[PDB]
Amino acid sequence: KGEELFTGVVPILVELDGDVNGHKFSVSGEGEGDATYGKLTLKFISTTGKLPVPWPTLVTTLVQCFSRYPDHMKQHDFFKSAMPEGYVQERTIFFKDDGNYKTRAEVKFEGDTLVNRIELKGIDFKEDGNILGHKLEYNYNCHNVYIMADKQKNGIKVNFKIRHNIEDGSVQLADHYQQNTPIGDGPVLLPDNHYLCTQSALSKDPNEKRDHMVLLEFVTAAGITLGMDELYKR
Ligand SMILES: [Ca+2]
Repeated sequence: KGEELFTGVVPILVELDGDVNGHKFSVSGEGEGDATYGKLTLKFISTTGKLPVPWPTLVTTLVQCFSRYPDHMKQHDFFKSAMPEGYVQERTIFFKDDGNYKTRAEVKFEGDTLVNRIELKGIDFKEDGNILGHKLEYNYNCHNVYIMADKQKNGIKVNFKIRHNIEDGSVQLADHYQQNTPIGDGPVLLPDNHYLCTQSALSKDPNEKRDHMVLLEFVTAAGITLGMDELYKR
């Protein structure tokens, strides 16, 4: 029944409170999502100062309920099934040869708006590493987000790696260890193993004079085989 909430365009609000090596910051975001296309469009602004980490490192932290699940995979969409009461999404993110983020978020409907509220804490970053040295290019790659059921927690375990392009031509890897658990007592869908295929585009708004990020994302689920009846259907 949660998926019925996503048949059209849904407004989104994102609120992040962060602390990285003691640098405190907050981010606010707004836009909309259209799960029929797996599409998200959002604008984020840094409320206080220049963001103390590079914008691309926050993309994953800043609503996988907007992924497009093809028809034959609808029974494996945990994210929508938990709505409207929502889910808790927690991550540890390990930046290779650098620090880590730990995040806890609640994703739920607040009226007709899908809201992602996050607390982020980062530690052990190197003052002249790629993160605190702001050596990441302002762009974003395509990824595979691997999802498995976690029966003990009535939720999911999610693991993937992000590749951040570095201005010297190298790559900064960020390994993501994620878990999601429903907030409500209602039944959820616990999926077979599968993955999301992602693509994100980062851009800027010349009229926005605050430090900011404009994001366009498309995400489709995959990794569950079509049955022969579906493959050969007329
Ligand atoms: Ca910069």
